[PDB]
Amino acid sequence: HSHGLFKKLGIPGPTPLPFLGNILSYHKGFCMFDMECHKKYGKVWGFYDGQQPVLAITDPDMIKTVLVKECYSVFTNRRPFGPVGFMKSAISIAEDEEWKRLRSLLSPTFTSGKLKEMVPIIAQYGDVLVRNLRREAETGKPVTLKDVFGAYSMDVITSTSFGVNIDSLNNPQDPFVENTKKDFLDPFFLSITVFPFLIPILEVLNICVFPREVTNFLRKSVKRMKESRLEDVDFLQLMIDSQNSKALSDLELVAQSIIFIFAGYETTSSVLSFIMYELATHPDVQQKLQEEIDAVLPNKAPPTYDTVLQMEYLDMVVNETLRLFPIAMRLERVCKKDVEINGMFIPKGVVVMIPSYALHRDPKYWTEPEKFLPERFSKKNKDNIDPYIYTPFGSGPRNCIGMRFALMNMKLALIRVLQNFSFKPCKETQIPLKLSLGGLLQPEKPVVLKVESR
Ligand code: HEM
Ligand SMILES: CC(C)(C)OC(=O)N[C@@H](CS[C@H](Cc1ccccc1)C(=O)NCc1cccnc1)Cc1ccccc1
Repeated sequence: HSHGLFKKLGIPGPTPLPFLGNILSYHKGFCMFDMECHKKYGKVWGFYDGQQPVLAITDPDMIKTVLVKECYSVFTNRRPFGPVGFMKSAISIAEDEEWKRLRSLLSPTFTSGKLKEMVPIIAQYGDVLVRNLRREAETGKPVTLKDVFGAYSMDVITSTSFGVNIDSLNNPQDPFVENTKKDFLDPFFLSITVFPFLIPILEVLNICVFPREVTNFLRKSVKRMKESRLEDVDFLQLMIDSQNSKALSDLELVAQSIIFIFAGYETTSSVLSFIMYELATHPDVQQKLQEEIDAVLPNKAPPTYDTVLQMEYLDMVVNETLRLFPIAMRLERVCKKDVEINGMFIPKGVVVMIPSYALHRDPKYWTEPEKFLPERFSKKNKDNIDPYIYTPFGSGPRNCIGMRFALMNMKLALIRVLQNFSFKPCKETQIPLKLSLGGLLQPEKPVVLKVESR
C-alpha cells in the first residue's frame, strides 16, 4: 500500500481508511482535527489526505529548520494545487526556481518605502468606510461587518492594485467590481484529494478553479490599463516598472495581480470582523484602544504611516486576534528529497505541515488560550513568545509577502473607525462566536453588531 509509511517509520497517527485516508476526520474541520491530534499523539504525528502522507510537526527547532533552514534546499513549495490553468505562474502557486525568480521580481513592491507611499491611498477609503458606516449608525440597524468591511477591503484593493477608484458599497455593480469580488472541504476539493489523478484531466480541459471568465475579464482589463498608462503608485505600475529591465512576462503579470486580490480581499475583511467582534465583547480593550488612538491622533487627526507604528496597544490587539484566528490555519511545505532534520527521517514526497491554529491555542505555550487577552503581546511579555509557535504570516523565505501591507491596511481601517464609532453586541450577535465547521477560518454565523456615533 501507500498507507503503511508512517507505521513503518514508527510515527503515530489515526488509522487510515482505504482510498480515503483520514479525511472523514475533517467532518469537524481542519482545526478541531488538528487540536485533537496534538493532544492525542504529542509533538509529531501523521495522517493521509487520501493516499497523500502528511506529517505534522510542532517542535519550534524543527519548524525553524523546515520553514527557514532547509527552505531553498528541501522545503520549497506548497502542496500541489489544481487545476490552475495560467495561474501556475502566480507566485504563491509557483515552484522552485520560477518561485525564487517571481519572489525576487516582486519583493521590492512590498517594501516599507513603497508601503509608506500607499498610505495616503489606503486612507481615503477609510473615510469612504466611515460615511457608509455613519449612514448605518444614524439608522440604528445592526450592521454586518463582512459586507461593510468587505466593501472597504475591496475598495483598498482596486485602488492599491490598479488605480481604479470606486465605492463598491455604493457602486456595487460597476463592471470593475463584479469580476473581482469572485473552501477545501466543499464537494469539489475533497474529491480532488481522493482523485488527485483527476487534476491533469481538468488541466487539459482548461477547466480552472479560478473561473475562466473572471480571469478573462482582468487579462483584458489589465492590458487596457497597461496600454492607457503606457503611455500618458499602485501595485500594477510597480510591476510595470519592474519588467522595464528574467523579467516579468505579460501573462505572468496578470496572474500576480489576481493573487493579490484573492489574498487581501477575504483576508483583510475577515480579520477586521474578528477584531471588531472581540472589541465589542471586550469593551474595556475597546475603550483602552480608543484612548490610545485619541492620544496619538487628537481631534480625530488622520493617521499616518509613522503614527500607525507608534500605536502599541493597537498592535497588541491585532496580534492577539490573529493568535485566536490564524486564517491560514496551517502552514505546509512539500519535502522534495529524503532528509533528516532534528533527528528524524522524512522521506521524499511527504507533505510537512505546521498546525498553526492548534499551536496558537496550545495550553503548553499559552495561558488561558481561548481567552482574548491582548496583554500577552505587551512589550513586557512579547519577548516570551516563540516566533515558531506564533506564525500568522508563516515564516522564512516563503512567509506572507504581503504581511506589512496587510497589518497597515487593517490598522488604518481600525484607527479611523474607532475614532468615530463604538461597537456593542446585539441580541442577534453570536456570543460566543463559533468557528465554521467548513474549510475556511470564518464564523459559523456572520458577525452582526450595533454601531453608535461618538
Ligand atoms: C491579515 C492578512 C494576511 C494573513 C494573516 C496572511 C497570512 C499568510 C500566510 C500564513 C501565508 C503562508 C506563509 C507561509 O507559508 O509561511 C501567506 C502567504 C502569502 N501572502 Fe498572505 N496573509 C495575509 C494577507 C496578504 C495580503 C494582503 C497579500 C497581498 C499581496 C498577501 C500575499 C501573500 C502571498 C503572495 C503569499 C505567498 C508567498 C510565497 O509563497 O512566496 N497576503 N499569507
Ligand atoms: C490545497 C492546499 C490547502 C494544500 O493548498 C493551498 O491552499 N494553496 C494556495 C497556493 S499558496 C498561497 C498561501 C496561502 C494559501 C492558503 C491560505 C493562506 C495562505 C496563496 O494562494 N495565497 C492567497 C492568500 C491567502 C491568504 C493570505 N495570503 C495569500 C491556493 C490559493 C488559495 C487562495 C487563492 C489563490 C490560491
